[PDB]
Amino acid sequence: PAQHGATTRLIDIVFPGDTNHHGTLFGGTGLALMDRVAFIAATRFGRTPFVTASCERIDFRQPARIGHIVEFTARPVKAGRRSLTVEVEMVAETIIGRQQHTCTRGIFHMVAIPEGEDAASYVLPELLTEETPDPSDAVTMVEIVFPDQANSAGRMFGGEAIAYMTKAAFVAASRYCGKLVVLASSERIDFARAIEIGEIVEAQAHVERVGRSSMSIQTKLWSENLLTGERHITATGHFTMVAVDRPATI
Amino acid sequence: IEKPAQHGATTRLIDIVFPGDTNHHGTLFGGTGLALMDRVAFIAATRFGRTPFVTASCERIDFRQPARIGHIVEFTARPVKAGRRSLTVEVEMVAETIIGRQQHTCTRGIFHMVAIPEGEDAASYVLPELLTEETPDAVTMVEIVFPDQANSAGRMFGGEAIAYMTKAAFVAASRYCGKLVVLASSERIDFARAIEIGEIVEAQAHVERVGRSSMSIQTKLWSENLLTGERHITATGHFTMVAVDRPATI
Amino acid sequence: KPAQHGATTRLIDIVFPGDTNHHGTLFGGTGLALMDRVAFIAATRFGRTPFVTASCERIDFRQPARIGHIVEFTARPVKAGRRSLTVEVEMVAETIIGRQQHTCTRGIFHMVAIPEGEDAASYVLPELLTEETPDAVTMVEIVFPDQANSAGRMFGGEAIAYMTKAAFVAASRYCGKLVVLASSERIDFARAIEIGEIVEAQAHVERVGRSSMSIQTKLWSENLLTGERHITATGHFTMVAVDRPATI
Ligand code: NA
Repeated sequence: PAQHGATTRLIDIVFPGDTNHHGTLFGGTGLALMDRVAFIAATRFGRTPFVTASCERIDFRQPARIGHIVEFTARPVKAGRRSLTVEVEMVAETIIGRQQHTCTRGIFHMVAIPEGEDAASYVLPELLTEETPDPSDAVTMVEIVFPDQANSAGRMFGGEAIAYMTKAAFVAASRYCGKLVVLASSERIDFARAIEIGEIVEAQAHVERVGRSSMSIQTKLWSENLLTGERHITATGHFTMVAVDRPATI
Repeated sequence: IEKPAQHGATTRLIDIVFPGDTNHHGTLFGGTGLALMDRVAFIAATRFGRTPFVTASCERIDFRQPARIGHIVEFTARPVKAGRRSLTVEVEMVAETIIGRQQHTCTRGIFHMVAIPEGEDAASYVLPELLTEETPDAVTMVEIVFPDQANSAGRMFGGEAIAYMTKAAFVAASRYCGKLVVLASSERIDFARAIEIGEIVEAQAHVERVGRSSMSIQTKLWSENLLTGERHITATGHFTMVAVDRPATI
Repeated sequence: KPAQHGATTRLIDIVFPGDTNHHGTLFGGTGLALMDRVAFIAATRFGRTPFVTASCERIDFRQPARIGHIVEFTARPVKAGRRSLTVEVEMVAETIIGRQQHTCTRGIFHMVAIPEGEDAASYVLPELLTEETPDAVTMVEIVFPDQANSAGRMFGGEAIAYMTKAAFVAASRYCGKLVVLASSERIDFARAIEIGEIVEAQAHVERVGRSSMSIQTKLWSENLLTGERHITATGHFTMVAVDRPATI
């Protein structure tokens, strides 16, 4: 059956004064991340392996050497038998002030390479229009599970799942206050199942309460099997974040 | 019939955050710091019960961010309680300044590992009994071998093993003089066996001799199979490190 | 096995101005690791078989000033037994601004072949012949697990990023200044690159504006054990010289 075009978001932080990350992210790494979220989008859509057949021309603007939360969004925009066109936007917002500094657009042509006994007959589903989704104040972000983050049993270290949750807590906090934030504490976190190597994590993070200088952020962590689509809630965490100038008023 | 009881050993994992590295600083005193706390817990657990472990849960943790200078950060883990399958591991994260060796932070975390045994005699697996260690009176760090450090034959690149020895050399030298140090030369290093992906490396580094500005450090590298416990000495190296302000009096 | 000429393999890494972590590791343990990695590549290309590092001769290091550097790691085989390969590695650091050579560390690596297969116990390394000295940047890197998907294929994004790195190297060497990416053209991929392979980038300056340069990059894959190469992609990147834009 036909499928609606979902938006997939992948978020990376460049900290103030990190010239290496800055220089690579507004550079080749920036490119790599655009392709990664393209890849994820495609795979979620067709539930089959994909490669990047081609990448359309891209214009880059380098912002000022400040710090940024950088969001990569992907949407499938056209779909053949095996060619998927994916549109990717790269938006950088200052950590301090939340000013949009870049807005690069790329177009990726993914191609499905199906495996299995019935692969001679794989097609992509009819693409239909993405529904305008009633906005959340909640950050929803994905990332792939990398071999370095997994043990030899193929399982993501929970510490590495925790760190992703914290990343999401940093994003939501910082977006809320318009300032740099720092982790002050994290509550008990229980894991319902272990996360596997062939999966994406999805973190959802939003501000629960606001003190004078701190917030409390809830994060929910899901895993999703790329090829099958199987999702499970994995963990819920609560982090306390403090706004900084030295602590500041939120 | 009955696994013999085991003394709770302390496992140490050490990471350097260099002066002015705002990205590492911001992640380490943050989510990455979490992830490392988990990793050293995971090693400790695995050494104890010689079986696969997962993280079932993580108790609340409080964090304090030190000044943006440079730090040697040590993550120690002890098992503190042991059921049939539950292992409680206590982790301490301590950051000392590279310049001056002043303790700036001291966060404690409690990790609840659970064994997931594999094999025919899986259903019958019990954890050993835990005795307390005897608190004893030269640096000793472990780290896991990551896929990115290994070739397609599953063997760690010797270069990567050398780097780890150098990291240990830096830790010892720097602790000794209380200043930042740099590598000046390394001596012939011969490798007795190749290190494999499912193993941890263990470095032991201490100061051999002290010049006016310089210092010699011997490092010994071991590998240890996480599940079996098989250890072998792998390499011995000698690095010269120089104290720096530009060269300084050690 | 017929005799083989000793090729030079080059691996390049950039340390940006002000990156004290990379600086502190690269002029240190990481530098070491890279010298070994390129040695390993050279060996594997020569003998087309698995290799380990049996030993590493003494190395002297000099720390340059905390500025930024393009760092080049070159490896040549220099002696070849039945199973022992001696590889010579040079680590040269040039300033990004000004292109001054600041370091020049030499290392000697003893690789040993560990052949696999049916006629394994009978494997000898092919004979070593000296290459003629050759008359544009070529660089190789291994494809790491983290750059590949669960099907064993390098992400095309990761391929692109390598090409961009090569573009940066060529541009920056050309103008003697720091450069930044301004745009990339359409890039088409001929085949997917696999985990057990190296990528090889060739990059050179095509045309020069006042502040811009356009760089062509060609990407190849090579199977380490078989030697099978294929052209993978060709890209065109525009780079801009910087002080804020500057005169090339
Ligand atoms: Na990695």
